[PDB]
Amino acid sequence: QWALEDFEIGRPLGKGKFGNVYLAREKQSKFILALKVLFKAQLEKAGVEHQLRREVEIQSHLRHPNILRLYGYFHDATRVYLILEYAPLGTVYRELQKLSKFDEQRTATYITELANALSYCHSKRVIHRDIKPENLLLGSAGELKIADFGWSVHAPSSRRTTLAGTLDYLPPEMIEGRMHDEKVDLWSLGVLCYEFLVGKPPFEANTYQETYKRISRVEFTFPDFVTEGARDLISRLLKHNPSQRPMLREVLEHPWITANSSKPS
Ligand SMILES: Nc1ncnc2c1ncn2[C@@H]1O[C@H](COP(=O)(O)OP(=O)(O)O)[C@@H](O)[C@H]1O
Ligand SMILES: Nc1ccc(Oc2c(Cl)cccc2Cl)nc1
Ligand SMILES: [Mg+2]
Ligand SMILES: [Mg+2]
Repeated sequence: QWALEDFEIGRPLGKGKFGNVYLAREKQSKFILALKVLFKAQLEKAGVEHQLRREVEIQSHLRHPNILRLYGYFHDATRVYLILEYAPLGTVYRELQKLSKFDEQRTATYITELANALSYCHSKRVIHRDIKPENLLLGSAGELKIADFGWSVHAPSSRRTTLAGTLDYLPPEMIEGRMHDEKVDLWSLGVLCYEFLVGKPPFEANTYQETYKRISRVEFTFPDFVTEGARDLISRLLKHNPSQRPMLREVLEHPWITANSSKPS
């Protein structure tokens, strides 16, 4: 069906490990979208073909206002192309770099939108496993959309692929290579809530080896300006034992969230 000839390519939107993402326009309809380009030789070398297939299959069948759409894919003997919904306001990562920290109202609102999206995912027993600011995109009204389903799966699970980059958002059961489930995304939700209010993630460190130590021991502390409501929520999410982490309805109904979020559930 689709081929490269059907599109006019424009400015680079971002880079990922394999991904190289461009603004693009389809010729007949003038429809604006994003084209995520992957090199076959790099996919083969890294052995991550199965991850790419999962990304396409999982993300294409989901339909939620806070989840980025994937429309289709094609390929041409050097490259694979994913056709994505274009997010015009960029990444949460970029916004955090601009502002250093978010206020309580911005944070609670982002957390509500995240929890909504994740509730829809978990209702299909889909877990994302790579929630972090570079994978959260902003639509035209400034609303948050989860993206980058390359690491997503169905639960329960072990891990089959090597851990590539940052440990900063992963829970203990994941970094210790044990069995995991839905609750991994709740831990990441706690890391995010902290990073939004403080400007850095709670277990950050100079080396892999010590970051590992701080995560498995759950060693984090709060600066003075973090209020009591935020501390209560974050402390509940960042529990070593997964089963003690709250349900998503409990997050969406937490008093600090309901007091500060400017969106409903
Ligand atoms: N649909 C999109 N709209 C706008 N920018 C995007 C879009 N998709 C990706 N980007 C930009 O490109 C980056 C990498 O895309 P991503 O799908 O996360 O690739 P990877 O799997 O390599 O991490 C994102 O962090 C973002 O900066
Ligand atoms: N269903 C599906 C979705 C994506 C996909 O990517 C490719 C392609 Cl086109 C070629 C080689 C390897 C991979 Cl992983 N192949 C099938
Ligand atoms: Mg990414
Ligand atoms: Mg990826």
